[PDB]
Amino acid sequence: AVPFVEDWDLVQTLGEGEVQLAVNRVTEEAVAVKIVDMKNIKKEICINKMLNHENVVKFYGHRREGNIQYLFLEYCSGGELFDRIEPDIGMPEPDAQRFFHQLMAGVVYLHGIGITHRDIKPENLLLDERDNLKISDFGLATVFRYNNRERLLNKMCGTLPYVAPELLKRREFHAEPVDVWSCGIVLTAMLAGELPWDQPSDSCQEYSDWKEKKTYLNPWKKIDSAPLALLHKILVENPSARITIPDIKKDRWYNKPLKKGAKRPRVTS
Ligand SMILES: NCCCc1cc2c(-c3cccc(O)c3)c[nH]c(=O)c2c2cc(-c3cn[nH]c3)ccc12
Repeated sequence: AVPFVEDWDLVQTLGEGEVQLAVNRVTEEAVAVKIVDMKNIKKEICINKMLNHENVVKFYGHRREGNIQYLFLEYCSGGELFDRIEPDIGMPEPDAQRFFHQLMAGVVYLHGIGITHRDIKPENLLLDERDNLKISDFGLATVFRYNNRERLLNKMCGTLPYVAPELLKRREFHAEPVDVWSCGIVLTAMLAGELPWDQPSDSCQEYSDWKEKKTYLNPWKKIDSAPLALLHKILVENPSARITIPDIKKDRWYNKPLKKGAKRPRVTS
């Protein structure tokens, strides 16, 4: 129709190791472009095409163009949740709770369509212009439920400080409790500004201390009673005993009023 509308200028590197910010030549609309020097990606695309939720990074499409693939996704101008966490401090409890509510909404959605993310951590949780959290990076994601039949997972996948202990100790495991566990580690990080262990193994002193309930120690001592009681229910070694999302939604801290709305209208007299 209108000429030039399909043209995008790549104006800035968002992340690399690449993701570029693309701006439409005509409309100035912004999108994030992931550029892969194809020489998993097909899985990330196939999974993204299935996704449509306010707390999940929107997928717009892809272009093959030889061997270099282009993935067009929602631009999230607030950046990574990771950058909102102050080292050794965390963030205000009300903000952590709101981000945690949004994270649970995104995860409930994914699990509802039979998808597990498998790599939930603050680097993969993006923020839009209004600080709305959006789960990103579906490169390690997989279908754990198909035709109403659950498939148990067995592949080692994720990021050590965030992985559930059963992934290190058992040959097979249910997908859902693994994502619940990593959300508990993200919550800990938001409230203490530190990760509690390098990995959840008995050989790891910090992990043993947690299982012994030594909450007078570091990251736990910085966390208030209410959210700490929720963490005691999420970071449970046995995944069959671990709290499920429907029960997280019933938790006292989860439902505690703490945070005011965005705030915008203000004039007196
Ligand atoms: N783990 C983060 C990696 C880097 C990364 C990926 C993405 C993807 C995106 C695109 C394709 C695949 C994918 O996994 C994520 C989609 N949308 C983004 O906005 C975005 C992004 C935005 C910022 C930023 C810094 N200031 N303001 C925004 C920084 C790093 C980013």
